[PDB]
Amino acid sequence: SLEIDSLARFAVDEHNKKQNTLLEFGKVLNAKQQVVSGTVYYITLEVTDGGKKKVYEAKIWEKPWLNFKELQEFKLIDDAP
Amino acid sequence: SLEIDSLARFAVDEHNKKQNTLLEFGKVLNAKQQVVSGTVYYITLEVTDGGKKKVYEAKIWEKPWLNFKELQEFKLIDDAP
Repeated sequence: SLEIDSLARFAVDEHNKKQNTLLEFGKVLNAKQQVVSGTVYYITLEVTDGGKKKVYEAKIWEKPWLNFKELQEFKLIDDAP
Repeated sequence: SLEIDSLARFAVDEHNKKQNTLLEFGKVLNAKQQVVSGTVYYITLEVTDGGKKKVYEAKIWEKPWLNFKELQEFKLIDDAP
C-alpha cells in the first residue's frame, strides 16, 4: 500500500506550485495515517467575569459514540460588548 | 439550541479548570456544527535541489473518496539526512 508515495510527490508538487522552488523528490521516509471523525462545534457565547460581560468563541470537538468531549479553543472575541 | 447550551457550559467550565478563571455562563449567541470525515497524513520525505539532499515535514489532509488532497504543513526539518 503506497498511496503514501503519491501524497509525498504531490506535497512537493504543491510546494512546487505554492513557492517557486524546484525540488526533486527522493523517497518516502516515515508515515503516520490517522482517520479523523466526529463533529466539531463552534460556539459564540456571552459570559460574565468580575460583573462585566464578555464574549468568547469556543471550538468544541466531539466523538459522541465514544464518550469524547474535547475543547480545542477558547478565544476572547469582545472585551466590551 | 437546547442541549448545545449544555455544551456551551462545558466550554466555560473546562476553561475555568484549565485556566483558573472565574467566568460565569450567560447564553449562546451563535453556533455552527461541522461534521468531519477524512484522513490525515504525516510524512517525512527526502528531497533534492541544488545538489545536496534534505528532509521535510509534510502534513497532508485528504478526503479519499473525493480524491481531494489538502497540503497544510511543509516545514523544513533538516538539511542533512
